[PDB]
Amino acid sequence: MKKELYEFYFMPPLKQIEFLEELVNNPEKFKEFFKRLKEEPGAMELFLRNLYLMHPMVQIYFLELLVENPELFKLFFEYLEECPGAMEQFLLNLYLLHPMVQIEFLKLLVENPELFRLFFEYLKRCPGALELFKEIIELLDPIIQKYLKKLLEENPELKALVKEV
Amino acid sequence: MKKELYEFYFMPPLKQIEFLEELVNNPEKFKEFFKRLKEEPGAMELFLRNLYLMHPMVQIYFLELLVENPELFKLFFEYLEECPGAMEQFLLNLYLLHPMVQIEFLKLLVENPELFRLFFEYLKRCPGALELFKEIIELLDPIIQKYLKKLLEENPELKALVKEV
Amino acid sequence: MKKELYEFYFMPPLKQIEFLEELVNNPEKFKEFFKRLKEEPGAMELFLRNLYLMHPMVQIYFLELLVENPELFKLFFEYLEECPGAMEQFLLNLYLLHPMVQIEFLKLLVENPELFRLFFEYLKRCPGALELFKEIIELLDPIIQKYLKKLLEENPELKALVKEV
Amino acid sequence: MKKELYEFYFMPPLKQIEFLEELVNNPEKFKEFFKRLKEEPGAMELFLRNLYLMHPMVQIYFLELLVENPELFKLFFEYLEECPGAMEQFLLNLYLLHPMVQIEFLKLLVENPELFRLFFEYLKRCPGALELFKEIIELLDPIIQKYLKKLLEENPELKALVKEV
Repeated sequence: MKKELYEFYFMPPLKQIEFLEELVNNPEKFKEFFKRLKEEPGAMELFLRNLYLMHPMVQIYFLELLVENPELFKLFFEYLEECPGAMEQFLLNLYLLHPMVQIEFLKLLVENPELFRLFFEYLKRCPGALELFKEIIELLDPIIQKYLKKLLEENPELKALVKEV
Repeated sequence: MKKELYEFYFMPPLKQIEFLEELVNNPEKFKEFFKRLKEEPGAMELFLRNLYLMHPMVQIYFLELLVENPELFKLFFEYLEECPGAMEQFLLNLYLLHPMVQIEFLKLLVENPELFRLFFEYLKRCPGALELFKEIIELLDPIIQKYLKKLLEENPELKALVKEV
Repeated sequence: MKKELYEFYFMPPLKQIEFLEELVNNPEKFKEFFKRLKEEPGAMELFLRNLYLMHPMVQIYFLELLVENPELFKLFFEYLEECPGAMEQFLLNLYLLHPMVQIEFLKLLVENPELFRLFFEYLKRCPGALELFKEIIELLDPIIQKYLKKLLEENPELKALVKEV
Repeated sequence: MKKELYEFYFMPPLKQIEFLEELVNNPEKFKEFFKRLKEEPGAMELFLRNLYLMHPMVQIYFLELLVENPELFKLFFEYLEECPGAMEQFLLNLYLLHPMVQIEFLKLLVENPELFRLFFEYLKRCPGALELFKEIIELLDPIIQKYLKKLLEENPELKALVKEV
């Protein structure tokens, strides 16, 4: 186990892009790889620790593969919702992503409103995350905060979800 | 199409300098390469994402090519005048350039006053944007701001342009 | 002598992890390597300067070896305690670690209470260093300060131990 | 000429360390190399622009050669004092050096008080400038400012030397 997740993380980015472009295009390999990450104790938090430390373009290429293959995004965020603490590990890496990555994540959700709402329901069903999530937004810089407001109200129903919390 | 721009972006910097140098040394290749970026849906925002995430020295070498080869700078900021989200996307990635890169970009424009004024007109001829440009001065470190001030005061005309708004 | 520590620092990170994964799995090599670093004049400062500048995953992985091999963690902070000024250089690089590394370091100590208290003793034992540790903990992002309190409060004894100082 | 400084800057760090460890051990090569940088129009500001963007350990290893070969440090701060902008191109990169590098630079001068005095006089002999040095130390982290004050207290003569301006 452990040597695989470091071997992956220390490949050159082109090989990691190729590895993920194989994996999340084949549901039969995706499903069982996330079984491997939960069969070894805590190993899903070692895969996510390695993930958030990647070159930021590989992180956006990964979220671009999931959001555009949404038959696997709802399942992926079911693993991190079922496993306690992993949702808090997500947000406390999301706050630290270099801001182009936060912008591309935000675009990818507001441009696919089903996958925004489904993600936003998991922040209720993993308990107590919303006060931290509101604080993440509140600690962003004034440029990103202004731009996210101007971007979000391109769909005022998602503005209402953001007001409902 | 898109995998070419990833392949390009993941090359070692010397290959990208060599590619961008051979590209903009040939106006007949420059024009059509941007037609390829503009005809594929949305793809120019994916090339520009890959640009702002480059090694900082390749970003200055690229601007150092255009401004000192300016018969292609006049065309380049025409493409970003055409596409209404792209000028917003430029400034809100400019603010996230390294302070040494912002300093060198400002030197590069103020030392070529025609190409300063042309860029400054595009901020008015594109919708909105100009209040982002002002705040993206005002949000910088006090040392950077004093330096960029003591730089621009060399030209009372370019001082008049920035102070007219 | 000095060339070994630069050659090591400039190897690709997999070779460094291989080198450390051998070294602190062999106590007969561990004690010899650190004796060479204490004996050559100032070389223990040059190994630690090269350590805090590493790729953040090699830094996490190194602490992940020591804390789980505590028969060597005991010795390691004995060497720094027997080299006055090194405990200053420790904290004054810890404050500059990437937040994901500080978070994992804290996690590794509170999940191994003996090795938290052992570390905490040397903050008294190196003359007056404790005040710099308290001050550094006050100088972190406000959501990370609350996250470290929420994490530490999982053990009320160690929660008491940081409050009784 | 100009392409040499990019070919150099894009070599792997071991080659740059080798190239510099050859150069500032041979005064006959050192004076010639900087004469080329002085003669080609603006090229010394292109070398310094490439220098301050280096991997931070190469920046320290370079100053660690000069200060310990001070018979070449005296000449080096003729060049950067003679071009009237170049001293500002030091300080407006020095404020942007990573904090561990600024600490190791400061330590390296405080351990050689005559080379500290030599550098400090060149700030006054280059036009104006000294108020930027006072501002730079006032803008560092509170931990760094406190630590540099306690580090400089190791030499009361240099405490007087920084107080007398």
